[PDB]
Amino acid sequence: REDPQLLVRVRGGQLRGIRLKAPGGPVSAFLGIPFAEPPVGSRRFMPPEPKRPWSGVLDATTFQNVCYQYVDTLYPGFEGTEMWNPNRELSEDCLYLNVWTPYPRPASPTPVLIWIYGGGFYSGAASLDVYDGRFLAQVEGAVLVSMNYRVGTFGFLALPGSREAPGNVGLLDQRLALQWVQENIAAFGGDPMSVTLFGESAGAASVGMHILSLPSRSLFHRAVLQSGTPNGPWATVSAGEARRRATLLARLVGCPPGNDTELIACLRTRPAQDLVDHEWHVLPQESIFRFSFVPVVDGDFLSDTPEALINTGDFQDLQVLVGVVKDEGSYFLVYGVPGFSKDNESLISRAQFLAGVRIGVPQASDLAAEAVVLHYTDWLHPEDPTHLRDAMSAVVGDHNVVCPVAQLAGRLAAQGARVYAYIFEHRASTLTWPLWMGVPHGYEIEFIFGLPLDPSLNYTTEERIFAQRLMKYWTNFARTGDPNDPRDSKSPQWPPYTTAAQQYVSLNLKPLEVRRGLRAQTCAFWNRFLPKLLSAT
Amino acid sequence: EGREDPQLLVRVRGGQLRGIRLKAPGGPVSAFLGIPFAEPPVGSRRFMPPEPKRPWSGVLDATTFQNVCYQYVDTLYPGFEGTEMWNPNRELSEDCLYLNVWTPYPRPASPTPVLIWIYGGGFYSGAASLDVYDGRFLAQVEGAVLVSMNYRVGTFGFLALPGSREAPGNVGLLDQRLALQWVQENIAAFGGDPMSVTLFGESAGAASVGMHILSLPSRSLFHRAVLQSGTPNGPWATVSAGEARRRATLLARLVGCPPNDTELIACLRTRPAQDLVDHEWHVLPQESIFRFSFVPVVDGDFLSDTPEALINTGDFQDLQVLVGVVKDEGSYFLVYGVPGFSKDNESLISRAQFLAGVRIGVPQASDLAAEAVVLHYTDWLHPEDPTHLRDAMSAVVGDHNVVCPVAQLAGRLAAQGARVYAYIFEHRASTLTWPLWMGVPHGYEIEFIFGLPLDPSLNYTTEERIFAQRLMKYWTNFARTGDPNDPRDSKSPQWPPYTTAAQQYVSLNLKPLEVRRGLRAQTCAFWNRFLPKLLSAT
Ligand SMILES: Nc1ccc2c(c1)c(-c1ccccc1)[n+](CCCCCc1cn(CCNc3c4c(nc5ccccc35)CCCC4)nn1)c1cc(N)ccc21
Ligand SMILES: Nc1ccc2c(c1)c(-c1ccccc1)[n+](CCCCCc1cn(CCNc3c4c(nc5ccccc35)CCCC4)nn1)c1cc(N)ccc21
Ligand SMILES: *[C@@H]1O[C@H](CO[C@@H]2O[C@@H](C)[C@@H](O)[C@@H](O)[C@@H]2O)[C@@H](O[C@@H]2O[C@H](CO)[C@@H](O)[C@H](O)[C@H]2NC(C)=O)[C@H](O)[C@H]1NC(C)=O
Ligand SMILES: *[C@@H]1O[C@H](CO[C@@H]2O[C@@H](C)[C@@H](O)[C@@H](O)[C@@H]2O)[C@@H](O)[C@H](O)[C@H]1NC(C)=O
Ligand SMILES: *[C@@H]1O[C@H](CO)[C@@H](O)[C@H](O)[C@H]1NC(C)=O
Ligand SMILES: *[C@@H]1O[C@H](CO)[C@@H](O)[C@H](O)[C@H]1NC(C)=O
Repeated sequence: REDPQLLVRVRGGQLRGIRLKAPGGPVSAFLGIPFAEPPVGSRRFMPPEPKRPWSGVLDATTFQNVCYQYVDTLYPGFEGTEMWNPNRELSEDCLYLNVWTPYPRPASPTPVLIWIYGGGFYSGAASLDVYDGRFLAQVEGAVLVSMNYRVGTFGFLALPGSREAPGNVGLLDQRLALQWVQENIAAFGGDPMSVTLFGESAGAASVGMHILSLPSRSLFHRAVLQSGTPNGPWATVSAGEARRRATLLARLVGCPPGNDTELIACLRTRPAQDLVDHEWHVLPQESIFRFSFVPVVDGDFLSDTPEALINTGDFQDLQVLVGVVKDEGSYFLVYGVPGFSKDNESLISRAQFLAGVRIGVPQASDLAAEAVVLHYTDWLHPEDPTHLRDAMSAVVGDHNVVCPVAQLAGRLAAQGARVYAYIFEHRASTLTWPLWMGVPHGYEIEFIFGLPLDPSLNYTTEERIFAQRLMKYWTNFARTGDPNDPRDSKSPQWPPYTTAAQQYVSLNLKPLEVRRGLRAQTCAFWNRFLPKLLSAT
Repeated sequence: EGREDPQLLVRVRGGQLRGIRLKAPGGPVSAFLGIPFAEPPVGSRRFMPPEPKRPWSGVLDATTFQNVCYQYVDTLYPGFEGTEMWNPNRELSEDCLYLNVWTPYPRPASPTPVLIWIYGGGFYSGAASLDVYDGRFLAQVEGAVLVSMNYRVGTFGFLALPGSREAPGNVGLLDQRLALQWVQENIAAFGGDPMSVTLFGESAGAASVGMHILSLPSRSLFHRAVLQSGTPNGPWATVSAGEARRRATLLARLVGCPPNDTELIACLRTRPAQDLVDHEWHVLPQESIFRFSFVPVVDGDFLSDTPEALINTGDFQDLQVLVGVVKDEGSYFLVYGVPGFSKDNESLISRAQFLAGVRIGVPQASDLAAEAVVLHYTDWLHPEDPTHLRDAMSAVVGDHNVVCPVAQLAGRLAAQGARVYAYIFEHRASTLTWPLWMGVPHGYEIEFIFGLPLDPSLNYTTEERIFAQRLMKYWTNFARTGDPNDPRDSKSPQWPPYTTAAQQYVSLNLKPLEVRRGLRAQTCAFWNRFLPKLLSAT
């Protein structure tokens, strides 16, 4: 006997899902659905091709392979690093998606939530414990979709203008999963006419790039950008910079033994790990929060720079939820700034702070880095190691996340979008990173996905109530484009972010608190002053 | 003699003097007003260093104030007390090198600490005869010997053709140095202690005090110093030899003198004093506020290097300094040249009027530097709010010109061995006629330090009279000991020395002393550390 709730016919054929246990009851999971032809051999660096139909019933009960990527070995065996690392076999044959739906399958078309993972476009997988759609599906009755997209050289190595390596193919893999949803989600009880994209870090940048690319705009209705944006210093590169890095890596892998075709063909003959081995050696400077192969401003997927597109685009019929964590740049420091460690309090000297600023803002001139140091120094306690340590974290998170987010929020708002902004300030009771790291980058995700609801994970009762609140904000947003509950009449209400009032809310254990101005003075420094300083260079 | 008051007859190196017995609220004071300290700097002596006054015969009458040095008379708000109080109160003349002395009546039996006042007025104006500089209260109430002198201002005191013999520049500073030498020689005749001389001044007067700190020949003439809302460093207190040469040459052209220096200077000497005054303001390089045409020059003589170089490298080990600012240093300057500003309206300005004003307020700033200023002083929550824009314009002028040069000075002096005490004067006189938006303007602490509230006829409050008394004690305890704290009083909040480590200063208001940390620390790091690096690279 077969469970009819576990049998779905999609355009490509039949699938068999698995009944999964969530705290409050069962869910139907369809894991490892292929959405594209495996991008192997001659297909490496090429745009994805739709998956060909299959015979019989395809087993969709387990997560599929994780896209070929670099594996972090900074703190081996440490939960804090390991949780972000591949949890399935690495393979170039990784173009699969996952679907979680209520059990039984909803009777009416249900709003769809599509998750796009982060990991600096060099890493990530939709199989990670913190991306588990189980809770959202069970508790909120949502149809949750997550896909794997190619990362690193495989997803973003580009020789701009070539046919064989046009770049942005990882973004195309995501666009193909979005098309798959339009064509097949109704078979799972999902509403193709109510699709919300959500992502964190590189995932949030990806969401933004789908907002700014016209062929993606017909595939979703609302968007959520958690601690990431399409604009900013790390999310994109120029055609020139991508060409430079691709040519250098090819040179590094003894490739060619000339023409775009010749070079790409020889890169295709190379074992996956050979490309990963040299991936990090193509960065122009010693840096942090910089990734070798990221989306390219090609004049195709991205018709112009995200900055140009956000300044001139029409976002009238768009709803966006944007926000940041309390300590965006804290973890980045243990990956390359001398004096920083997870194992000590990381109390730094002034000299170490100045050195760290050159690493944190690698594009900055001597004058620009001096402007940064002078702005982030506490002139009452300018040598205080704690202030210097926290100022170093603030430099990295403001430059890379907070102020690009502030910039996106403002431009979207001014150009017709309905924007809701937040600051996530709750540190998980379960967190293993030091106290000095505060609420690091990515540690709100487990709360949005509702992991505290699993009693085995040992979160507090308040954290379980808080996770439930977040799941409601996110799904009310997916449902209506407003994170506020239409039933709840004693709130306080989450107001839209506007250029005039600059209103955002604090997300913590306490009830919603409304704040105005997202690091307004400091972001005027990054967004208004620093460009004028580098434009007169 | 024989029938005169024997307490009013004193001999100085120059000859005999007759003073006057004045009434102070608490009792009488001796006053010796209009004592000549130099040969009248007229004719061929115009632009020349002062010469010591030759001895006179008979009893020189020292019962009235003497002539005010030739200067521009402010006609912005005619008949208005707010402007008029700063204006000459005696006849204008180039024969103005006179000093005043106030002592207790009867004269002290033992050597008394001396306080020497140096007036402000952007080195273009001022007089030691102004009501707010009245030494009678300090003399009566604190038993102090108070001296104030006239020094040449404008072209007469500071027009220089650097390197020339006929117009070397800084002669107004030399007039001040000559009055300090006069005190060393003659103050003991009035009961004053030449071995305990404290200089005090406000605005250009405070800058003058600082220049005496930085000029070795003045250092032997005083022991302690008070710099109220002014410093030798900063954008307005000095000019380069090049800039002074440019302005003197242009002024000569504007009055009919065609440029060799001897010929030029000789011609300038043939010109009516009023003709120079009528063209004084036309030599400024840009439309500006808080900029004065003829100020001290970096000559490599009086000033061996720039005040900035001198404060960064000097040894101040055996020096005690009292420094401070008022709450609204730049507020009044805006009604003298920033469009949208008036004493008669609330001065609520637009963003465009703020951007325009920043260019007038920071005239030496490039487009990028002016942009850095605007971005720093804008409230990005309410960037178009007229009240914030108005107050930000005042803060730009006050911080650039006073607060941050003062902060720079306090830090450098402290790091280089000086004993520094810093303050913020936040009390607005109940009697003030300037609008409320101006807050505590530049120079409105003076009347409190001099103890004018003690005169009941001036209609100050009882709290203001108690407050004036507190200030007079801080200042005179500082003059006496180099510490503004009373050794008799105990908590009685202590005024701590300002240090690089703790950056401690006090609030001077009607409430008891409150200790604060950092003098506009973030903002002054912008002006003192960042902006120079922006103009050194662009
Ligand atoms: N082997 C080798 C050789 C040379 C270099 C490098 C590696 C690396 C490097 C890249 C990744 C991990 C470790 C090291 N960097 C890059 C260093 C910058 C930091 C990159 C980085 C590393 N990670 C970790 C990813 N995992 C996490 C993720 C998230 N949160 C987290 C919170 C805590 C800890 C880890 C988290 C949320 C989003 C998902 C990823 N995120 N960004 C270089 C920079 C140069 N200029 C030169 C040479 C190298
Ligand atoms: N006739 C004419 C022609 C051309 C110009 C000017 C005048 C003037 C000008 C100077 C003084 C008064 C009125 C106008 N400036 C303005 C520059 C300086 C004005 C700033 C100033 C004015 N005052 C008044 C002096 N008295 C005061 C003093 C103090 N506080 C005060 C508080 C309120 C009112 C007056 C105060 C502190 C102590 C000393 C003097 N002190 N500083 C120009 C700037 C240009 N760029 C170009 C041309 C001119
Ligand atoms: C904080 O730690 C860093 C890293 O040191 C490592 O982690 C420590 C907790 C401990 O296990 C050390 O032995 C490890 O080396 C310190 O910086 C390094 O210090 C070592 C000497 O101990 C030196 O050889 C390395 O070059 C340094 N590396 C870097 C990146 O700076 C740092 O000094 C520690 N800070 C404090 C406040 O103690
Ligand atoms: C304030 O005043 C400025 C100067 O205008 C003059 O003074 C005012 C008080 C009137 O008497 C007027 O007739 C004079 O011309 C103006 O430039 C400025 O715009 C005014 N600001 C406001 C907010 O009213
Ligand atoms: C939760 O706590 C219990 C009891 O201490 C422990 O046995 C269990 O392993 C913990 N679970 C996790 C996920 O750490
Ligand atoms: C003091 O007050 C009286 C009474 O109102 C008034 O006539 C006099 O002119 C005032 N004097 C001053 C200096 O304000």
